[PDB]
Amino acid sequence: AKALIVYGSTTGNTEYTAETIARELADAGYEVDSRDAASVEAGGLFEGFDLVLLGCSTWGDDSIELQDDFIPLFDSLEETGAQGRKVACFGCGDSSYEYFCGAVDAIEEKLKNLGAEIVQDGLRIDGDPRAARDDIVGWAHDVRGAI
Ligand SMILES: Cc1cc2nc3c(=O)[nH]c(=O)nc-3n(C[C@H](O)[C@H](O)[C@H](O)COP(=O)(O)O)c2cc1C
Repeated sequence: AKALIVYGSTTGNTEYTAETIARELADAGYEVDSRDAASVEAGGLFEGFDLVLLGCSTWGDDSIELQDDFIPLFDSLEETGAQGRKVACFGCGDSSYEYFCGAVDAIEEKLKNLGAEIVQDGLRIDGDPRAARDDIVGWAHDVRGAI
């Protein structure tokens, strides 16, 4: 299986998360391409991937704002080759804000209108993902099983 993992992380929580999902994947026999959104490009980004996992933190406080590095890609999802593509989304937040992990919400929806297949619902980590370590391992686990 060929997986793509793209992430936008500010204080590196979602990045740690991405790393955990990657190693879970890799340990299962998947080929894993892990990329910081800082550096990526949308034009056919997803082409040649059997699985695309999108990760992003939630900022904003009183409105939803996507992790900084992430926005540009988000603006361009219609150009990644998403349709028919099998995808899952993940991100860090804090349940204390009005819009808990609203960036996961946003991304999936856009994916969905694009014609992508959400094979599993989004992992919405509240707090330090080093403290949800298991959750992480388990969601990685169910995404494989739903492909
Ligand atoms: C000023 C600020 C605003 C935040 N706003 C939101 C928010 O609107 N929704 C939410 O789920 N979490 C929110 N959070 C918290 C985070 O997303 C949390 O810090 C996450 O662990 C950061 O991830 P990262 O390092 O990958 O970028 C905010 C954090 C700060 C400091």
